[PDB]
Amino acid sequence: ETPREKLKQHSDACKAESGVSEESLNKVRNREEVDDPKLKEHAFCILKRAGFIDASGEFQLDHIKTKFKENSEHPEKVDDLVAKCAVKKDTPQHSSADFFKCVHDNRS
Repeated sequence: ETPREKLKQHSDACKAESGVSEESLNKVRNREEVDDPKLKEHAFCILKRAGFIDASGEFQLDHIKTKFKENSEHPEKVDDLVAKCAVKKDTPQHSSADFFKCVHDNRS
């Protein structure tokens, strides 16, 4: 009668292709360079569940800005970072990674 992580939960099929296994994501912490597919792929799986972008490819900064605002201790650059980092690309899963990347290595 123990709750198994498998079966339930989401991203069940996101682990198939997006099998980054938190490998490439780790390298993101370091300001060097990263270009992994599973990274951008997996991220898109979270963007949808997060309630940011819709399955029909549609950015929603009105919700992103709010989320990035609360719990941050530095509300002021998010607004610009959102619109600036929310570059509408040819695909949603693409721009998705940009949202979970641009607002991290904003030093250089």
